[PDB]
Amino acid sequence: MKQYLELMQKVLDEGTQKNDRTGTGTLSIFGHQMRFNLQDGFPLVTTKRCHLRSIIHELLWFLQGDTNIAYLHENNVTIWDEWADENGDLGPVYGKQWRAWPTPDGRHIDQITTVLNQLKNDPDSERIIVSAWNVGELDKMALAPCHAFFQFYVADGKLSCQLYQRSCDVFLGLPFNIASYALLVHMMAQQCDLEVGDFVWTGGDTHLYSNHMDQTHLQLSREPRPLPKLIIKRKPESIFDYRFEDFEIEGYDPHPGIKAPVAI
Amino acid sequence: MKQYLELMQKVLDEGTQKNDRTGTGTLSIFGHQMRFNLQDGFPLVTTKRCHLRSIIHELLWFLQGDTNIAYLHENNVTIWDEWADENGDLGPVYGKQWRAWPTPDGRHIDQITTVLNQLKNDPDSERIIVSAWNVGELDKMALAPCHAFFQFYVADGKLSCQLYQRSCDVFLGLPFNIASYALLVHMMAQQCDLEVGDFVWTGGDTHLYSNHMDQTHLQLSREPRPLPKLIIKRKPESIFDYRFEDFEIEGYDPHPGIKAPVAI
Ligand SMILES: C#CCN(Cc1ccc2[nH]c(N)nc(=O)c2c1)c1ccc(C(=O)N[C@@H](CCC(=O)O)C(=O)O)cc1
Ligand SMILES: C#CCN(Cc1ccc2[nH]c(N)nc(=O)c2c1)c1ccc(C(=O)N[C@@H](CCC(=O)O)C(=O)O)cc1
Ligand SMILES: *c1cc(=O)[nH]c(=O)n1[C@H]1C[C@H](O)[C@@H](COP(=O)(O)O)O1
Ligand SMILES: O=c1ccn([C@H]2C[C@H](O)[C@@H](COP(=O)(O)O)O2)c(=O)[nH]1
Repeated sequence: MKQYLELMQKVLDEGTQKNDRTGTGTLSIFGHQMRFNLQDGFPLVTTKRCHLRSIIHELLWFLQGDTNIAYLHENNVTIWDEWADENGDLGPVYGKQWRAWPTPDGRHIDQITTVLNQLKNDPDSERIIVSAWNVGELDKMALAPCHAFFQFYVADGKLSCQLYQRSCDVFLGLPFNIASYALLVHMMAQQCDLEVGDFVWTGGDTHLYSNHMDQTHLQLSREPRPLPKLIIKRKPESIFDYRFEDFEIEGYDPHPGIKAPVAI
Repeated sequence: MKQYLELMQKVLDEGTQKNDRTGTGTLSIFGHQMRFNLQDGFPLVTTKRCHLRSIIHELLWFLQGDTNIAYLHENNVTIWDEWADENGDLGPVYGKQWRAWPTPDGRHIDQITTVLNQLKNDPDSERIIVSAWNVGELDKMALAPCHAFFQFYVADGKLSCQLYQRSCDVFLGLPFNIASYALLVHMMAQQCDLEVGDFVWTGGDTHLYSNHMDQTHLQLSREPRPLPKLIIKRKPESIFDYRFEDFEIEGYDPHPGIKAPVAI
C-alpha cells in the first residue's frame, strides 16, 4: 500500500544501524504514524502475498483469551511456534491481558467487553483503551507485547482506532499487525451498529532487519494493486462468537510472495 | 511553536463537535503526531507565557512517586487542586505507577529505575518503556492518566522519547505536557551521559474546549519566537536528586500570558 511502501522507503532513507538482542542487526527509525481509511478498502498488502488464514486465526485466538498454540495448531498456524515452551505456552501475552488483566485486589478485567460497553453506552469517552502492557507480568511472557496499546474513537457514526506499536518488524510483522487491527475494527463496528472509520498506526522502534534488505528492495520495486474488500457474512450475538468462515475477502490480487527469515 | 500552532489550526479546521463528560463541549480530532528536535531548543511555547515553575515541580513530584498535592502546595503549585480528596490525595496516579507499579502478587516495580538501568546497560533495547496505564487501578484514580505511556530510544548517542497522550486539552494541557517530557529527557540524558534527541508527541482524542475559542484565536494570531535553552546547574547523584534550583531557562521571551478556565 502506498503508506506501507512509503514507510519502508523512510526507514531505508533515515534509518540508523542498531545492534539488536537477536544479534541480527536492524535499520531503525523512531516515531512514525500512518492512517488507513477503512472505507477505501481492507488494508491487506498487495505488493506481496499475505496469509489471511493466519491473520484471522490469531485474532480469534486473542479474542478467546488463549495463550497456548494448540488452537493455532488445530488450524495449521505456526507463526508462534518459535517462542512457545514445551507445553505450547507463551505465558500471559495478548489474549490473557485483553480478556483477563489481573488487578492487585484479586480481580481480572475483561478489557474487550469493557470497550464494547463503552462504545455502546459512552462512545464519546476519551478513555476507550485496551492495553497489553502489563508491567507486572512482562517477565512471565515469552516475548513482550509488540502491539501494546490501542484506543477507539467515535465520530459521525464511524469507529476509528489508533494502535501504538512499541517495536515493529516492518517487512514481516507490520502487514500482519495492520490487517489484524482493521479486522478487529470491522468486528467492533458491526457489534455496535457503527460504520468503519480510520485505523491509525503509530510506531516506536520501527525497523527492517539486516537480512530483509533484498526482499525489501524487491517489494519496493512493485506497484500496489487495488485494495481488497472485507465481507462479513453474519452478525454473531457477541464479538466472541465469530468464526473463520464468517469472513470473506474479495478482489485480493497481490504480487508474488517473498520469503524472509524471522529473528527469534 | 509552529507545530503547536499548526495543530491548533487543524482542530478548528477539521475538529468534530463532541459533548464531553464535563458538559462543556469540545472540537475534536483523533490521532496526530509531532516531533521536536531537542537540539534546536527547549520546546516551551512562546506565543503565550508559560509557567516553568509548576511544570518543574509537577515532574519532580512524579519522580518521587508522590500522589499527594501536599508537596505541590509547599511550593505554591495549585494545578491539581480540583481533583484531590479532602486529604489532598489523587489515588495511585502517575507518581505511584512510575515508581511502584503493584504486581498482582504484592510486589512493586520501579519503572524509572528500570528505565535508567536499561539506558545504561542496554541502550539498544526496543522496550525502554514506562506506562502509567494500570488497568487494575484506574477506578482508584481521581483522574485516569492523560499522558499514559512513553518510550525511550537511543541512536548515535542521542536520547529520544515518544509519548502517547490518549486525551489532550490542546490549549491548556499540551504546552505543559510537552515541556514536562522535554525536561525529563534532559535529565535522563544527563544521568546516562547521552545527548538529547527528539521528543515525539502522539495524541489520541485531541481537542479544544468550547470556552477556549477566544483564547485560541488570540494565540493563533501571534508569531512564535526562538525557543529558549534549558540549563542544568548541577548533576545530581541520581535522577531522583534534582531540585527546582537546578534548572535555568535562558532566552525565553514569550508573548503575554492568556487566561482560560479549566474544564472540570
Ligand atoms: C505480527 C505478527 C504475528 N507473528 C508473531 C511474531 C512473533 C515474533 C516475531 N519476531 C520478529 N522478529 N518479527 C516478527 O514479525 C514477529 C512476529 C508472526 C510471526 C511470523 C510471521 C511470519 O513468519 N510470516 C511469514 C510466514 C507466513 C505464514 O507462515 O503464514 C510471512 O511470509 O509473512 C508473521 C507473524
Ligand atoms: C497538563 C497538565 C497538568 N495539570 C493537570 C490537569 C488536570 C486536569 C485538566 N483538565 C483539563 N480539561 N485540561 C487540563 O489541561 C488539565 C490538566 C494542569 C492543570 C491545570 C493547568 C492550568 O491551570 N494551566 C494554567 C497554569 C497557570 C499557573 O501556573 O498557575 C495556565 O493558565 O497555563 C495546567 C496543567
Ligand atoms: C513482534 C510481534 C508482533 O506482533 N509484531 C512485531 O512486529 N514484532 C517484532 C518487533 C521486534 O522486531 C520483535 C520483538 O522483540 P523485542 O522484545 O523488541 O526484542 O518482533
Ligand atoms: O496532563 C493532562 C491531564 C488532562 N488533560 C486533559 C485531557 C482531557 O481534556 C481531560 C481529562 O478527561 P478524561 O479524559 O480523564 O475523562 O484533561 C491533559 O491534556 N493533560
